[PDB]
Amino acid sequence: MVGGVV
Amino acid sequence: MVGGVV
Amino acid sequence: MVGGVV
Amino acid sequence: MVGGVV
Amino acid sequence: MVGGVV
Amino acid sequence: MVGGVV
Amino acid sequence: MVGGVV
Amino acid sequence: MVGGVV
Repeated sequence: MVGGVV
Repeated sequence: MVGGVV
Repeated sequence: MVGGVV
Repeated sequence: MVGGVV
Repeated sequence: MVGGVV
Repeated sequence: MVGGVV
Repeated sequence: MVGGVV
Repeated sequence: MVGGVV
């Protein structure tokens, strides 16, 4: 489970 | 960039 | 949002 | 197994 | 096993 | 926020 | 950059 | 379990 913002 | 993996 | 069940 | 991304 | 990211 | 149970 | 891993 | 902001 991975979530991100760049 | 926005993203998610379950 | 990211969610999971196993 | 149940999962989601929103 | 249950998990989340918000 | 990040949370999990195992 | 913002991110989380469960 | 890891969460961060840069």
